[PDB]
Amino acid sequence: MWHTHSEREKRVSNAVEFLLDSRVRRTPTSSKVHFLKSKGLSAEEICEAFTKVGQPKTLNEIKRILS
Ligand SMILES: O=C(O)c1cccc2ccsc12
Repeated sequence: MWHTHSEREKRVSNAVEFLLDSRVRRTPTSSKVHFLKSKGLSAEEICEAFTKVGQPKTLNEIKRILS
């Protein structure tokens, strides 16, 4: 029993709040991407979150930060 979809959108929703934090917004992209990876988001979920806050990032640029 996985509940794959619910845990995915919980991670993204928490990520959106994080990325909207007024202090977090003024930190570099690499710092935010590493933070979200440490909370269990995949690169694809990190990409979804950046689009949802209106600062879209490419999948490759996220993967390149994390590789
Ligand atoms: O899913 C990730 O977080 C991820 C991160 C970095 C590289 C690659 C390549 C395939 S997935 C992935």
